[PDB]
Amino acid sequence: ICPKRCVCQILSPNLATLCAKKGLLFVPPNIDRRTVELRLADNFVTNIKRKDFANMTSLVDLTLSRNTISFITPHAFADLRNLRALHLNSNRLTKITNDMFSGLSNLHHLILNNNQLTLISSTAFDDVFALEELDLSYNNLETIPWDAVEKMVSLHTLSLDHNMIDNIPKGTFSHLHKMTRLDVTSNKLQKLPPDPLFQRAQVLAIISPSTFALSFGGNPLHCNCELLWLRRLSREDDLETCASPPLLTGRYFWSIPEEEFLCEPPLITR
Amino acid sequence: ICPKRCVCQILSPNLATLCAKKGLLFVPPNIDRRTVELRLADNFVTNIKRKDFANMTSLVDLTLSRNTISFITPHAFADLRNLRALHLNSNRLTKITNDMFSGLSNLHHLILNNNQLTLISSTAFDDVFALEELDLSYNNLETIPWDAVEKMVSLHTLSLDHNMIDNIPKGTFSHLHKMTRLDVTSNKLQKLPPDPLFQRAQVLAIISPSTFALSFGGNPLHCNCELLWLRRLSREDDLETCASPPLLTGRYFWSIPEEEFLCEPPLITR
Ligand SMILES: *[C@@H]1O[C@H](CO)[C@@H](O[C@@H]2O[C@H](CO)[C@@H](O)[C@H](O)[C@H]2NC(C)=O)[C@H](O)[C@H]1NC(C)=O
Ligand SMILES: *[C@@H]1O[C@H](CO)[C@@H](O[C@@H]2O[C@H](CO)[C@@H](O)[C@H](O)[C@H]2NC(C)=O)[C@H](O)[C@H]1NC(C)=O
Repeated sequence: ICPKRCVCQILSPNLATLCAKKGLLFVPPNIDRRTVELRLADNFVTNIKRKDFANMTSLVDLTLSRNTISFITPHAFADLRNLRALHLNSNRLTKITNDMFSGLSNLHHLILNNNQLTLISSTAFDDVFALEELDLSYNNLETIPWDAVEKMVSLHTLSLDHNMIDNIPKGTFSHLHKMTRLDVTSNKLQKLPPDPLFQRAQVLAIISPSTFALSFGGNPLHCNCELLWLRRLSREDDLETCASPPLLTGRYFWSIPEEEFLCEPPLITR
Repeated sequence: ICPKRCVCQILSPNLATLCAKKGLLFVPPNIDRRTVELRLADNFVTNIKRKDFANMTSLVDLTLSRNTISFITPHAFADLRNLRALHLNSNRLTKITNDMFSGLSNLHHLILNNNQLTLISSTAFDDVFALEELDLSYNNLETIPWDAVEKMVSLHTLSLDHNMIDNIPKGTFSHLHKMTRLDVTSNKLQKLPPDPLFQRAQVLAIISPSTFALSFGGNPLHCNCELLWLRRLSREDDLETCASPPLLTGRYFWSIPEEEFLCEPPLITR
């Protein structure tokens, strides 16, 4: 049942298959299909085939953390109907196809951090709409399918720090009431959309603790009146820095008074 | 002299310019050119220009660790004649041009780990021939200019783990007598060249400690008689794993007896 290297243990009624730190180069063939937890972390798997995780209906937690995974066969996660958590962090993934995460309705946690992700095809998140956590940190992403993200009502954590994200839609986080943490540090963002969740990121006074936590440091901010709503907020200085206008270039976001966040009236050239 | 954010300190006769964790987006303009140590680590610099480190002749240690650096202007390190240590780890670098590291004769330590390096043009290491440490770990490299490496006699540390290196020349490490550590873990190596330095990686008996330390785990080894020289060595099991022949696929490198490492005689087809 349990592969030679793996230490599969049994606790009624669940079956766990522990194959972490075993120097594996590929996913072991004879893993019991009625396994519930499967740890394949800290190995050297380079690619996944359909035959690996096929037929595993009872699987609820899969861990492929810290591998050399660069490609996974389309429809290899298709039969994981009861999977709730997937760890694909610290690999060599490049793209996110639609066939990759298909049928993962019960998926609540999806982790893709420390990968070299460049593109995420739309509708790739059209089956994981009911997740609660999404970690896409430390990637080469500049855009994500926000439309599929807007359909994630039960989402409470969105990790996006250390990417190259250009901008972010204004209509997002509208019905995402359960959101409690958003990290967009070290991205190439020019501005930020206003939202009541961000109003909930203050420390105010009785005294009150911040119930929402956002991070927007390390961004080429365009310090105009379109960010004035965020400057009016009362938050701790997180070393944020303006990049433009040239007069505000270099000075801290919180070191600049509200009367210096200005915009420019429209005029007609021809 | 010292930039607004930076904390430049003076100890006779050296001048250090400390600008770490200041939320910088670019290298500050007015850094004193007669600085000796310059810490720009933990910021958000995206690209380097010639005007940044130009004219800094007295600089002996430059630290650009953990930035968003993706491109550096050719001949931007040209005038760093007295530079001995360079830290470019944890960035977004892709390529290593010849103009990049030109004239760095006195460079003894070069660190490029945790970058997305794909290619290293030859002759890029034709000026750093007198270095002592080279960290190219955690990159997408498959080949490096070995010819330029062979001219590094005073080299004692070569970090190459977690890449995609295909193979490695047999004539290397010939005159590199000062070599004391080589890490080639998590690479796509099929085999390994024999070397007296590897004979110095044993624990033998009086009792003796290993004076050389090499690591070759996480590699698709081709367990034939061409690796039999390494199997005959007496070393600690580092979870190494064979990938071929198919009969030896999956079994540990050290769990296989020496009599099973076989090769195949030549025959003529036509
Ligand atoms: C997935 O499950 C099926 C059974 O549910 C496995 O067994 C058979 O697969 C062969 C294919 O060569 C079919 O001809 C049989 O009809 C299947 N059996 C039954 C009872 O339907 C199949 O091998 C499993 N596949 C993998 C990749 O594990
Ligand atoms: C590098 O050093 C030179 C001086 O060694 C700096 O000063 C002058 O640069 C201008 C260029 O517009 C020349 O016309 C002058 O002849 C230079 N002065 C001398 C005394 O030669 C130069 O600005 C420095 N460059 C940078 C980028 O810092």
